[PDB]
Amino acid sequence: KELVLALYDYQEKSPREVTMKKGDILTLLNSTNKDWWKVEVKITVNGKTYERQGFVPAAYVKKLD
Ligand SMILES: [Cl-]
Ligand SMILES: [Cl-]
Repeated sequence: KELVLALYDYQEKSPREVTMKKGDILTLLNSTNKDWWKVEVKITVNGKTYERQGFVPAAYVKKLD
C-alpha cells in the first residue's frame, strides 16, 4: 500500500485515533476526508505482527508514495 511520514508527534484524542511520533512511517489506508486520514500502525508480540487502524490529522502526515 501507500506509506506516509509523520511530520510531527500526535497524541490520540480517542481510541479511534492513533498516536504518532515525528519520523514514524505508517501505512495510509484512507485519505478521502480532507482533515483526517486513516492510517495503520504495527506492533509485534512474541514475534507475531498485529495492526491497529485509526485517524490522524492529514496535515501531520506526508505521502511517501
Ligand atoms: Cl513534533
Ligand atoms: Cl501528502
